[PDB]
Amino acid sequence: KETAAAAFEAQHMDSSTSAASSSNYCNQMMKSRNLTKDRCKPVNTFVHESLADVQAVCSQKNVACANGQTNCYQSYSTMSITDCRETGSSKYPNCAYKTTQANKHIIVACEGNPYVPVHFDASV
Ligand SMILES: O=c1ccn([C@@H]2O[C@H](CO)[C@@H](OP(=O)(O)O)[C@H]2O)c(=O)[nH]1
Repeated sequence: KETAAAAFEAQHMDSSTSAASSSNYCNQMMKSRNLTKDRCKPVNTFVHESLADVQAVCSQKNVACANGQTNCYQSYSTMSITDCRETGSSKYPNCAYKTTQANKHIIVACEGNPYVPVHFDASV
């Protein structure tokens, strides 16, 4: 019942911090955002930039999405991000993640009017 656009913001936006605090950042955020409520979501990326800068990517470099579609865009410059990936020992409901902070380019799929990001394809 929540729009695709709204769903992108809730899963991937984190403008409150400039970067991952500690090795426990992922464990905390995946819970806070309700991502481990019914199962352990396996993979998720959080972006530490302003909403305006992330939305502007839909006007940058056009590339192909992993599924063959052509509505994906790559950011001109690198951004501060945090990758979260579930560990091998992890079993619902005791969800655990590995936290990896870095500076990379992001790739998102865009749609609508206005044309904003609706999916997170990958980081480069
Ligand atoms: O680098 C990646 C790859 C996938 N995902 C996540 O994994 C899902 C696909 O399996 C993506 O769905 P969504 O685009 O609809 O949000 C995204 O949430 C990330 O967060 N980062």
